[PDB]
Amino acid sequence: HQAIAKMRTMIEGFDDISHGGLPIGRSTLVSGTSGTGKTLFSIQFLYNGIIEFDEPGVFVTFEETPQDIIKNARSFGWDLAKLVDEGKLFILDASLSALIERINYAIQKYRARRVSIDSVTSVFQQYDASSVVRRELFRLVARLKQIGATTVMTTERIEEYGPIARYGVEEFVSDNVVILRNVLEGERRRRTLEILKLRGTSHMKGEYPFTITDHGINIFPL
Amino acid sequence: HQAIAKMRTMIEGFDDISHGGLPIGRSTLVSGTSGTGKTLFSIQFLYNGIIEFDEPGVFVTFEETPQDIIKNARSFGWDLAKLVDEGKLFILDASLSALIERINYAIQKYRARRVSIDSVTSVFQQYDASSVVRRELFRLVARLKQIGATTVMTTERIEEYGPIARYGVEEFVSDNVVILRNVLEGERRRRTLEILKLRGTSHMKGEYPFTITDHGINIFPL
Amino acid sequence: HQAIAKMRTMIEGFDDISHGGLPIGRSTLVSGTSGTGKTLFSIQFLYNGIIEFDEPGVFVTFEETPQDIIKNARSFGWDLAKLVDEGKLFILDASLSALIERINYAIQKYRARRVSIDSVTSVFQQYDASSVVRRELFRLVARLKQIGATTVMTTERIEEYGPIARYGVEEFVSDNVVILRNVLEGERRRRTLEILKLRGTSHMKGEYPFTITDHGINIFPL
Amino acid sequence: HQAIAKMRTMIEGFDDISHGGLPIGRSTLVSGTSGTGKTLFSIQFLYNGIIEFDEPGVFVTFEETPQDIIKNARSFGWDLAKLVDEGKLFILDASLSALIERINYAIQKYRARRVSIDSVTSVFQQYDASSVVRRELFRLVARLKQIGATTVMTTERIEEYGPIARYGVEEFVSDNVVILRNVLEGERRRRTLEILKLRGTSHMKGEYPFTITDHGINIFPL
Amino acid sequence: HQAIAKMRTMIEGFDDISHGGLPIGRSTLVSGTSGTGKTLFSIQFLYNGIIEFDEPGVFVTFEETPQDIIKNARSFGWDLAKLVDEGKLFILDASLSALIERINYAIQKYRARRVSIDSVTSVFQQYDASSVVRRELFRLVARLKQIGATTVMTTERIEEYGPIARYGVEEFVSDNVVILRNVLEGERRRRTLEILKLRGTSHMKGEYPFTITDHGINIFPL
Amino acid sequence: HQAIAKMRTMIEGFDDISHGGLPIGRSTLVSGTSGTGKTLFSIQFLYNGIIEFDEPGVFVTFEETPQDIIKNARSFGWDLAKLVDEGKLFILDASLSALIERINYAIQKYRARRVSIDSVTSVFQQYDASSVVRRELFRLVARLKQIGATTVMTTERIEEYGPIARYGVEEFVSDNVVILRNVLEGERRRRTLEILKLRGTSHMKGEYPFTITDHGINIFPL
Ligand SMILES: Nc1ncnc2c1ncn2[C@@H]1O[C@H](COP(=O)(O)OP(=O)(O)OP(=O)(O)O)[C@@H](O)[C@H]1O
Ligand SMILES: Nc1ncnc2c1ncn2[C@@H]1O[C@H](COP(=O)(O)OP(=O)(O)OP(=O)(O)O)[C@@H](O)[C@H]1O
Ligand SMILES: Nc1ncnc2c1ncn2[C@@H]1O[C@H](COP(=O)(O)OP(=O)(O)OP(=O)(O)O)[C@@H](O)[C@H]1O
Ligand SMILES: Nc1ncnc2c1ncn2[C@@H]1O[C@H](COP(=O)(O)OP(=O)(O)OP(=O)(O)O)[C@@H](O)[C@H]1O
Ligand SMILES: Nc1ncnc2c1ncn2[C@@H]1O[C@H](COP(=O)(O)OP(=O)(O)OP(=O)(O)O)[C@@H](O)[C@H]1O
Ligand SMILES: Nc1ncnc2c1ncn2[C@@H]1O[C@H](COP(=O)(O)OP(=O)(O)OP(=O)(O)O)[C@@H](O)[C@H]1O
Ligand SMILES: [Mg+2]
Ligand SMILES: [Mg+2]
Ligand SMILES: [Mg+2]
Ligand SMILES: [Mg+2]
Ligand SMILES: [Mg+2]
Ligand SMILES: [Mg+2]
Repeated sequence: HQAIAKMRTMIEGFDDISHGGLPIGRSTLVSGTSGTGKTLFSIQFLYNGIIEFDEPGVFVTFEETPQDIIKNARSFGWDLAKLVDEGKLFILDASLSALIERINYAIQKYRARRVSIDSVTSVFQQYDASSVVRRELFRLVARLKQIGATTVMTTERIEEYGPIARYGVEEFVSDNVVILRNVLEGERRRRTLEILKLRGTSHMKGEYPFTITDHGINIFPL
Repeated sequence: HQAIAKMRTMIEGFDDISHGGLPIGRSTLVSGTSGTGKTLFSIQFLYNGIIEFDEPGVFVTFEETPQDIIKNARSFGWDLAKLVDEGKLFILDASLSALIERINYAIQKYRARRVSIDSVTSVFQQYDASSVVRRELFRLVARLKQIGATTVMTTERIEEYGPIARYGVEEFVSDNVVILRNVLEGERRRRTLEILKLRGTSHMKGEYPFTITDHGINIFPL
Repeated sequence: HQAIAKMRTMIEGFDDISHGGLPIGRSTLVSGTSGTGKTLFSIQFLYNGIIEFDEPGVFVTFEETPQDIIKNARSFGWDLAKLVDEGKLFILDASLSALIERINYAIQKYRARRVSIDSVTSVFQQYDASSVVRRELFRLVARLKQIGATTVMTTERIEEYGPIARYGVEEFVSDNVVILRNVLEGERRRRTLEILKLRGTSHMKGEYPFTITDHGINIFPL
Repeated sequence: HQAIAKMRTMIEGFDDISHGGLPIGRSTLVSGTSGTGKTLFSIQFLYNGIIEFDEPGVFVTFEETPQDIIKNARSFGWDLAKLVDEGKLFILDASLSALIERINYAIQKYRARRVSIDSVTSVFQQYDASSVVRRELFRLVARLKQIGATTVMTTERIEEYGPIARYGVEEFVSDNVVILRNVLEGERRRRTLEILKLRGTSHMKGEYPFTITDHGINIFPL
Repeated sequence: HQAIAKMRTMIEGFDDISHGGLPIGRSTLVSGTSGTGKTLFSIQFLYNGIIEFDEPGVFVTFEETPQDIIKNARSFGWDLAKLVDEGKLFILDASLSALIERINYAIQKYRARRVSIDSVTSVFQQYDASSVVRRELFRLVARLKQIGATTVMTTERIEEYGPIARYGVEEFVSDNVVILRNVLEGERRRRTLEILKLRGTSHMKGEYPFTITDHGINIFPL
Repeated sequence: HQAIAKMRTMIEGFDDISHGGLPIGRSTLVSGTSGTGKTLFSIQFLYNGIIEFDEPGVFVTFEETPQDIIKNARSFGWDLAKLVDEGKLFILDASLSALIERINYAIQKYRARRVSIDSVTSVFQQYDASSVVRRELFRLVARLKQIGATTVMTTERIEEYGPIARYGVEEFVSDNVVILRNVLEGERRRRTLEILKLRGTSHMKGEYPFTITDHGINIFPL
């Protein structure tokens, strides 16, 4: 009566609203506007995995250099430089088949099953039509599932209440969709987290407030 | 005073609001946003048919592999692998004339009159103009009606309250239209099912709540 | 002080709100979203004419086969097969000059003055620009007026409260415009009928509810 | 302190809200959706002029034949056929320089200073860019002013509360702009008339109700 | 603590809300929909300057002939023909480098430092991209500032509450922006004047009502 | 637990809501509509730096000449001419690699670590696609970070509540985003300042009123 296994992301409150955490072997799409916490979410997923379960991670980035990410993480107190030196964490700088080959090579070398992709929207900006975007996204998700590494891919969206992704096709390809919203009402911004869908497993429905503190993302499972 | 015959879908509450179930020999278009339950609807239609009436089914999929669908079904407790091995269910992996020929060949081989199409939107993404989309959709619906197999085709739409399909032409070709809506109000999502039209037979008018539980879709015929 | 003659459509309540029925020799444009009753309106116009005034009719269809229309009509109790066999009704299957020639040939052969066109939108989908759409629509309307047969042409529109037709030019060519709206409010759908204009004769202003029952369209002239 | 002369249109109530009627020698743009009364306005202007001041008129039409206009006018009791036979009224059927030459020739032949243009939007549909539309409209208005005949040109607009014309450039070329609106509120339509501007003379500001009765347009100058 | 000099426009109430009038040597962009008073504003600026300070002016027009402008001005009681004959006012008929050369030649010949441009939108209609529009507008503004003549350039906008100009780039090039709005509420139109910005000097913030009377524009500095 | 250093902008109240001021070595994007205070913000940043910390600055401008900026600054009482003569301030007139080379040359020559860019939107207007805009913006930001000079780049946006930049990609490239809004409500304009994000450091959330007085921008840290 159950055939889905989940690995805990160890993010405070996210496992409660995801009913066990992120499913193992499936690629999640985390979408939100600028300043919501996509990069922080993808960094904290890998960092918590490495700290708790001793499971290494690979963080592929396109819009940032590794040093900037390390400084932003040390802002929270996470010494990612020590993890990179010890080999428990890998950071890949690519700034599509070659990217998948490099990710697979890193996964095999570091014996890591956890992947975070900071910006696939920047990669898809090169392509023109949304059909090609869907094809490339499906190819990447299929390769990630074949490898067997749980992946958190973050994409950018324009409007707080509108299409889940700018192209509008990301929501219909990824197995799991998580949405971060920075809603501006009454001249004040509020952060909300929503689990749009989880193919093959139950999850909470609605939006729940969360705060980006000095220790990382903290979701309130009200 | 009546010349329309209907086969029960055995979905809890859907037959009550459809006034006898899905008409026999006509192709339905089930449209909704991501995470509403189109794939689950198409899977449950075939599974309930096979279990109750011993009527085999063919499930043609484009955006997923058969193994993923089997795992997602086993999440509900449906052992689709046993049905596939016994021959009471067929799953087709195509990832347009060749597709119709393959569907007809499967129908003839398995002596099955029930077809589910998980994503024709992905197929239509290749075409550019909406006129070509209408032509291909009409060709597929005509072939399905000529074969005589009741079909449930699922398409993707962007906005909860907007065009029935992304191209806007699907609603005017399919004989029957069913709409699943995932409405986000008050930072909470609500699932609703609507029967937009049934060419040649009566149906309930409006939208009715439904829930995706661990046993499948359950519609409340209030 | 009057130079306009009208033939009664015999639709329950439509003659009351049209102040005498559809004008003779002019082509009406019946526009509405999917599931509103355009095809049923065009079928009932011809059927009521044949039954009451013994005036034969021609029903030209593009998106459907004659057999499907006959079955949908028999759902209401209308034995259109008997009328077709007796010659009192003709059904034309075209699935633009050749179409007009065929319609004129059918009109001359069957001595019928009543024409219904189920989908000119599908024909206009081939053309690209709205100017060509306007030119073709004007040509068809002029030919219909020259023939002298009262015509009911049905077109498709996307939004309940928006452009009268998808191209936006149909309203400015046809002499008479009738609008069927399927308004979704409070998670319930309501059917309304409106007479946008009647060139050269008075009509009621506003929208009136109507219901599609088992006997056909029934408008309430409140 | 005044250098503008006005000719009364004799339309009931329009002269009161226009403060003396339509200015002499300037071309008006009457814009409204379908079924508002543009064609009736242009016909009644010429008919009232001919009846009262014995000043002949020229009515150039593109979307209709003269016979249809004559029948629609006789619906109100206006025997335009007698006026055409007597030479007090001319009707031109053109279905851009040649059009202006023909209008000037008719004006010279019939010694008439009053012109109505039923559809310049249909003519402008041939052109692609709005700059060409503006150029052609300015050329026509300049030619009409050089001839010295008061002109009422009617154009089509899509939305009740939106751009004054479909192209959006008509309002900035014509000296005078009149807007007819058919507002649908509470499932009921209401007719309103507005004078957007009169270059060089004062006018009432706002919108006033008007009714199309069996005698013609009747505006209430509240 | 101050390095900006202003010349009074002598328009009733505009100097109060502009805190000293239009800055000397800078080009203003006056934007509004049709019928708001852009042409009247540009005419009254020059006329008041000539009458009060004996400072001649140049009025360059594109959408109108000089005679029409003279008649519209005489509607208010302004005998612009006498001023043109005396040489205290020049009217230029151009219906982009040649235009600037002609304006400079007129400025040098008539020893005038005041320029009004009635329609640069019509000139920019020839260009396709908004980048070229920005380049040409910047070139014209730079030439006007180099000449040293205070200029009032009027542009056309479509929506009452939307982009300041149709192209959306005029607001970011001109040093000073004034907006005239004709707001339609409650079936009544209200005229409002706003000073969007004044580069290098203070101004009132908000919108103030104004009326176009028989003596010209009159702003209420509430 | 902290690896981010900040240099105070000395703007009244901005350091309080930014929690220490602008981060050192990162490029900020200040976005707002016309008349909000982007140019004044970029000028005041450099001027306050030079006055307080004796840290020279470079102001690169595209839409204005240096003399106009000097006059607008002297409107506030800032004698930028004296600073330019003394060498404590440099103003660059460029009216993309050559621009970066010139900025680096100025930085090296004047031993200044502070840069303000008045209009990169005008530069990006030359490019067509938003992908090229993103690439050029990322290149410029990377070069600025490599140089090590704190930069304030100002971009233009159309709608008060809409995309952060006109292209919609600026918000996802710059490390820090500040938004100035000129909200028109009740026929009155209100100025608000918001810090959308600060990569790697905390900041206040919401919008706070600010006023452009005769001494410069003054933000109220309520
Ligand atoms: N130490 C911290 N304390 C609090 N908030 C922090 C801290 N460090 C970073 N942030 C938050 O990080 C946010 C922006 O950084 P983040 O990495 O989340 O960006 P993002 O949403 O992924 O951006 P993008 O869309 O450009 O990829 C800011 O809103 C800020 O509040
Ligand atoms: N065992 C389960 N219990 C409850 N809900 C489940 C279960 N398995 C799946 N779901 C539901 O399935 C939904 C998504 O899966 P589903 O197959 O319905 O997608 P879909 O709407 O067809 O997607 P797409 O638009 O990508 O084709 C989630 O919202 C989740 O709630
Ligand atoms: N026997 C019946 N009793 C009640 N309603 C019926 C019956 N037969 C058909 N209908 C109605 O017919 C509607 C759809 O069929 P119809 O022929 O009116 O479509 P349509 O609006 O012309 O479609 P399209 O836009 O695709 O041309 C349904 O909403 C259904 O309620
Ligand atoms: N005798 C009449 N009594 C009342 N109303 C009439 C009469 N004759 C015509 N009408 C009115 O004429 C209107 C449509 O005809 P009209 O000539 O005004 O069209 P229009 O607005 O110019 O159309 P288009 O946009 O297609 O050019 C209808 O709304 C109808 O009410
Ligand atoms: N003597 C007058 N008394 C009152 N109002 C007048 C008078 N003369 C002209 N007007 C006003 O002039 C307005 C239109 O003329 P105006 O020159 O202001 O047009 P505009 O806004 O510049 O037009 P466009 O956008 O076509 O350039 C009308 O709304 C009218 O009220
Ligand atoms: N001395 C001053 N006192 C008050 N406000 C001033 C003063 N000088 C300039 N301003 C303000 O400057 C604003 C416009 O100048 P500013 O340099 O801020 O433009 P901006 O927003 O950068 O423009 P753009 O979008 O064209 O680049 C006006 O709204 C005005 O109120
Ligand atoms: Mg980020
Ligand atoms: Mg699915
Ligand atoms: Mg139909
Ligand atoms: Mg008309
Ligand atoms: Mg004007
Ligand atoms: Mg500025």
